[PDB]
Amino acid sequence: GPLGSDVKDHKLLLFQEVTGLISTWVTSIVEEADWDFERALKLFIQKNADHEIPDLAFAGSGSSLSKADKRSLAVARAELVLEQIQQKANK
Repeated sequence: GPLGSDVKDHKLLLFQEVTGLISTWVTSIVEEADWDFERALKLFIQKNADHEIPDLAFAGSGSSLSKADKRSLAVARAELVLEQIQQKANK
């Protein structure tokens, strides 16, 4: 459809905003999770624990947080959103 690419852009940015990952890993994880926001967050957390997310996958804004602290913040944000998704389902 003529709107499909704008929807895909949005789903990528949804995940990118939560995780703070560069677009390269946003594409990789979102596509592997078949474009599902919740599954992509879970997949990011699993890949992170398995040492499959390089330091350079974490976006920056100047050189500021270390790569280790960017990683911890990204995981924490993804885990909080997953909790919010579960809490919204329960209501």
